Amino acid sequence: KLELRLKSPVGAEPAVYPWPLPVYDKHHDAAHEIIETIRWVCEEIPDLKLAMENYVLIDYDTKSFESMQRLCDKYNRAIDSIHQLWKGTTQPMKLNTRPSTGLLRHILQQVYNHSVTDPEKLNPFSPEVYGETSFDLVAQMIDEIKMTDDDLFVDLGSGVGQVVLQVAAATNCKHHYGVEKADIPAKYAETMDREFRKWMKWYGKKHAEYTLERGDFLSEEWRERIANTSVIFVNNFAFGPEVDHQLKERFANMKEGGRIVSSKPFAPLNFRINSRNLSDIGTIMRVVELSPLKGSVSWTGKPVSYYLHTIDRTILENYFSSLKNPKLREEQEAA
Ligand SMILES: CC(C)N(CCCNC(=O)Nc1ccc(C(C)(C)C)cc1)C[C@H]1O[C@@H](n2cc(Br)c3c(N)ncnc32)[C@H](O)[C@@H]1O
Ligand SMILES: [Br-]
Ligand code: NA
Repeated sequence: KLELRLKSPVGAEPAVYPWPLPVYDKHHDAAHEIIETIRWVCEEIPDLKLAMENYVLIDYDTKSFESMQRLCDKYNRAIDSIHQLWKGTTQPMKLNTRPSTGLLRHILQQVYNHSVTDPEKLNPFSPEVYGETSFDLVAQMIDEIKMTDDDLFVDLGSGVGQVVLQVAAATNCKHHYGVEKADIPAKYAETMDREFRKWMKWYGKKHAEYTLERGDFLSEEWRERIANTSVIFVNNFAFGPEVDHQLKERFANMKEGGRIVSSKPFAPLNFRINSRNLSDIGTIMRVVELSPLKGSVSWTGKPVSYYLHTIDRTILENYFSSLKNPKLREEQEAA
């Protein structure tokens, strides 16, 4: 029983792949995962990138065991020489840093490869195109929504957990949670979780704390939890009006400066407060459309945008102050 092995850049147990190399889905197989892993490790380590004939990496026979073993051996010899080099005066690769965005894309693709066996049991973008689509949206969102160790992040309806893992690897939040109700994605999420931790260690990279849970985010337990969350991500684009209504109710108890990022806005972008809409959620949040994923369209055929809501109760304060003022009250009461 033949196999291929890649040594970890930081001395974790090596990655082992049986020959013939597994096919993961229609566009992902182990051969190209191995090639990409080497390519990414080379990005981590200048010296490795120096030893490898980089353009030759594409001119390997992925169907030949000898050709692929030649590639792995070459990589492994070079890793050994790098570990020796670190024992000398040369300072080793800094440990427990966060992965670059490019590396993180590869790691999550790799985790998804080893975890999700049936993509068809899953339902703007599907999890199989995550790397080329949602990942970029999430990365853009991470860059725009600055988060600190005072934040708690929750992904409402977290599926197989991709968003949670991406955000946990990339930010400083105290904790990251994902909640998923359906058993198929929740089950896969357990594997996604184990694989992520394994692969993150394999590359020597750090992530913040996270928990992927089974549960219903509309439950009474989640009522209090949503209220104590400072950053919510929710892909609500296809949610019904009753679900969206229930979420608005839950968001209404969030603290000032709390933020919600969604694929469908929970309030109008140009909400203007008056006597008929006083109890509506637009009274207590700013809503802006964030920059789209340039050069990518949804299954709807349209560029995918995302909406940021910020809890801000001064909107309501200003409305009430104005009502006290007879000048402004007349100026408002002109319909
Ligand atoms: C459709 C979505 C809600 N989910 C996508 C899964 C992967 N997560 C994800 O994609 N998150 C995310 C993506 C992008 C963004 C931005 C930044 C681009 C806005 C933010 C978050 C679908 C999942 O939601 C679950 N779901 C549906 C309801 Br209804 C529900 C519920 N009540 N409780 C728990 N889970 C629930 C279902 O079981 C299902 O698995
Ligand atoms: Br529901
Ligand atoms: Na080189």
